[PDB]
Amino acid sequence: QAEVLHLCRSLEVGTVMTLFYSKKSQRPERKTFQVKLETRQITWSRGADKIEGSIDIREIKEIRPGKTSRDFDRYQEDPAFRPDQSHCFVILYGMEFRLKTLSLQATSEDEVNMWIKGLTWLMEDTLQAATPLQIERWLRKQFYSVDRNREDRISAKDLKNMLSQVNYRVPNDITYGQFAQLYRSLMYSAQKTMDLPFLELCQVSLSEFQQFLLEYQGELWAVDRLQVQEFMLSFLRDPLREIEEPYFFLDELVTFLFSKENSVWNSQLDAVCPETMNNPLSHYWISSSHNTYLTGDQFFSESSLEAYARCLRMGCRCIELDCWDGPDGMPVIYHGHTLTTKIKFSDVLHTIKEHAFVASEYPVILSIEDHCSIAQQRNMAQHFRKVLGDTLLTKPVDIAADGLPSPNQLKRKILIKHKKLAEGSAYEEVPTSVMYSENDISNSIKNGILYLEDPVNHEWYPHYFVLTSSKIYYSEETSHSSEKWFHGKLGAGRDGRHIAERLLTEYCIETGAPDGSFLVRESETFVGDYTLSFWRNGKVQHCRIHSRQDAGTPKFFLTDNLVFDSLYDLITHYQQVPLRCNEFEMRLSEPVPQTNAHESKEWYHASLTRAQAEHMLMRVPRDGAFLVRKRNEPNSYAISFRAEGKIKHCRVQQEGQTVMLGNSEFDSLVDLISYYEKHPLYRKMKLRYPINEEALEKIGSGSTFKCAVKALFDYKAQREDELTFTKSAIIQNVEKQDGGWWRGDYGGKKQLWFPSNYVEEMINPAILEPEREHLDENSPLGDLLRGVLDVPACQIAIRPEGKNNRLFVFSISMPSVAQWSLDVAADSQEELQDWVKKIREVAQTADKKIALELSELVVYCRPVPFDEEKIGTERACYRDMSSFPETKAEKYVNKAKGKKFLQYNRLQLSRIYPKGQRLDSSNYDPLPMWICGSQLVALNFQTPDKPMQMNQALFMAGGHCGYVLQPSTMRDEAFDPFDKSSLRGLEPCVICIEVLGARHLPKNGRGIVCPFVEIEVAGAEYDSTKQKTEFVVDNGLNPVWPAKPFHFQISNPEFAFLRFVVYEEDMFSDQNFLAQATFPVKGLKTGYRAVPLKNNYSEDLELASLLIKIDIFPAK
Repeated sequence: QAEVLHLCRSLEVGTVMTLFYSKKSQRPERKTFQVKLETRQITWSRGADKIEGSIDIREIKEIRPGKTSRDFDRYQEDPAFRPDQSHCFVILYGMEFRLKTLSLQATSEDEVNMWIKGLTWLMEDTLQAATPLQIERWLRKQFYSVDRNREDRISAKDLKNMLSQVNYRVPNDITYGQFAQLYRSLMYSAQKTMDLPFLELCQVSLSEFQQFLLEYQGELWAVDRLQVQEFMLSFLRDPLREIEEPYFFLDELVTFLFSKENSVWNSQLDAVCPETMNNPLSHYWISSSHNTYLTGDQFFSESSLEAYARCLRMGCRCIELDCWDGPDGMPVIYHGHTLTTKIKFSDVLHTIKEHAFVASEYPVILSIEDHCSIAQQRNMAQHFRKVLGDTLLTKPVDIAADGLPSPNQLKRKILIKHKKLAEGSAYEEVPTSVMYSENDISNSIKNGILYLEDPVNHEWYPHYFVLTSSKIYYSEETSHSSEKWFHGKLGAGRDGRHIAERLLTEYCIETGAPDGSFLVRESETFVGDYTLSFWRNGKVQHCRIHSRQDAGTPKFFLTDNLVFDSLYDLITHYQQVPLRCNEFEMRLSEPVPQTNAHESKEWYHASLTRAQAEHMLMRVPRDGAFLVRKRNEPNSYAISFRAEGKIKHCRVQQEGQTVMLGNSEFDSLVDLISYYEKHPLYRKMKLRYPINEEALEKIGSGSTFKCAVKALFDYKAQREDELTFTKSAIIQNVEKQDGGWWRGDYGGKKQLWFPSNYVEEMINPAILEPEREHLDENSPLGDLLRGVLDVPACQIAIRPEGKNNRLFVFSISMPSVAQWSLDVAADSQEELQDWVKKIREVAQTADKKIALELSELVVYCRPVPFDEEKIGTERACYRDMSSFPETKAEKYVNKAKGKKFLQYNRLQLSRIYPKGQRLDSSNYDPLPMWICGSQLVALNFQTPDKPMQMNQALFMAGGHCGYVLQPSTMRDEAFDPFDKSSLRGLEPCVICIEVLGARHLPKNGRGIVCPFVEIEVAGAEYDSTKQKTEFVVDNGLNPVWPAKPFHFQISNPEFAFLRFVVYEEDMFSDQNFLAQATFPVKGLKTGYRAVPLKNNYSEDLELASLLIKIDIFPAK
């Protein structure tokens, strides 16, 4: 303790260290770093006084000594930026799979050691701070993000804009102390509705609270008043009011109801139970990762050492290595036949050794998919033995055993899963006869990234292409005049003067602007000069700013006043010292902002009906085409856009200085549209193509290969190199150039020139969207599939001169569809020749040695071909294992075969992994595999979908040690996941839940969420069901919900999960994930329980929680 109070102050003051930037463009610079300790943040900026970056300490995952980060590795050949590893350390922090990294370099060794021990103590202390102190640091954090820290107070409009940033909409000056009391009074006021039968500020005593924990919460220990007293003081952590008998204010009780100290999840179950770790390994569910090296999708994402660290530190116990021959005798790890980056086998092994047992004592299994040559396999084996040492399992635990060893017997051991040689042989036995080629990226002629021209904006975008022996699958696309005070020309006469006075008047009255607030415009009367307007005593004042180009140098001046070299210098001067105009003395104060910059934008039409907008946008064959139209009522607009081949509209309202869309508020139409070019507005669609007349006239015209054009007029050749033709003639093989002249073939003459405005280009059908209602759902691209080409019906030609700034282009055409063609670009000449050659070959078709040194390391986890007939017999070997891609496993976890699979899994390991078509790294449902006793159910840990949320829920029992004992009831001969009658007299469970409110729900975009909660039980099919509440309007900070009691009945509570998902109902009646919590049903507490909420990666959201009334029968 005393050491910690001395250590915090040290880092409070801070240090200077150079910072290696994750962005590729940026190069290392120095800043200065400190810990606020009242917000528990790390801050840094330029010099000793500013703020330029921040890190929440509650988000820190790992503080890592050394220079091991990709930020450091970017400059590791640059002699200027090759530091010494002792001088460095890395903070890995965040709430997604890919952590953020602060990669810092301090000179002394002991600055690093102090920071590591400092941040480490704070890291733990912040994570376990009791809820009032966490709420305290949150309020501090919101306050220090506005005009506070300078005048110590904040505006009532700066307070409005802050509450909307934390999901609260006020229907219509203060310091931090009044700010906190405001928040406290607001949360209690908003949710005083809740049924809460056990219930201004009133006081509840030590007696009252103890009575609560016993009659309503089932906390039997609370018959001891002293424990209840130590509980309340453990909540408040107020040193004051501790000598006196503890109490809760009435709003303090409601905050306790929402807090993690009141979680429905019994934290006693976060501990490992060693008593349950004595069955054979086959009896356990084992946390398992698929292609662990990958950070994103299966085709182009980066392989990272950090993913092994992250997965291991999430409690995963089975990880995967795809090993290929590497450049220097040492294997690289990457996903074969794809563009995922390569990492080295030695760096992977040191990462595994480093992090294997940080999160758990229990054994790690390395599943190795091996394509290496024998020699490099041999270096693998030598490296395993040398680096892992006695960590490596290298001989059986028990040579007389008839079952796998227990997790306890394998603690701190790492096991190797690899093909094992037949004893005395040099090939592995391969009794696997599946020439059903899977049709994935593993079994294809060529895979790669190629570029397709957008027909609306004519940019090139990347797409995943896969050529099989019959088809090509291509995917969806992958991965002074600027001055606020210068309003330019507002009109030609009195209208311009009236426009300035309206802008200035409205801005001043609406915002309570100060005197001196001003704008500048081009003079309506004195050509070349400007007029200045500023507010003084509720009246507008106008002043001429003269402009003279005598002596060839710009001279600007107000009448009878000083001379300046630019408009900007004049305005900047008079913002500091007063001007004298209309005989007043005034200083120039606030620039009035322009509210009408949308008027000159491509996407804006002052006069457009809804039908006209639909007609324009239906001509754009891509989603995300859009415009804004003014409407017939004042202060009213609409956005019109294309999504899924349909047209949508939504109203935009101007209210003074802001604009409103749904409940999302913006400064202006321009800032609105600018926001939805960067963030999605409908589903995943951003606004991409602004439609006006010019954009419509330019759609599709990228055609280059045997293009026909229709003659609009008769043309008689005025020269010998010129084409003669009649109106409506079809001119073929047209070479298109700018300058108004094209080349083409007509009436016997070849490649003769004609005026390009005398013809229209024939539509290229390839520019239209492919009909996706009958696309193969299981092509090698999975759900990323956009279009299929039937290769023998195509032909391909290189265009040597390239196209449109792409140098390497070929053209896919179909002889039997005139005018159809795709220009397809590659990144290199070699990549171009390889595609053309392999595609043409496909068109003209109408039709494993293993190194002993490595085989020796496979003790258990020995892959064999799956032998269904060996199950239940003396032939079955507990050391052998088999593997099932998702679709094969689906054939053994159904009503017919599931019991057989359960019998296999009691003795032997089975591994499940996703189907290769899931190129998007999505995940299959793990529960059907688990409920038949499969142990190694490999999911993509990088993907934040429901299967990974179930995985982390399941392994939450045991604190993510990664091994959960399967319940004995389902290692019974009788158990049948598709027949609840085999459960015999296993007692069921009835859960009744009322969702009372929520606090601190996260935002999804700029608006205010309208949240509902879906409550789900997941388990056997006979137990799985969903229910949901209504949604409430415009409140994510403290909503409450109508009375709507839910009932669930669970015949098998030993395999059942309770799941809460908070969704928003958005402005389009779409449902969007906001937060979730999933729990095994066995560890549920009853009464009025908080549901602490997590994000889609299962990482704890700050303060976000539900309050529920949950009652479970039969009573404990």
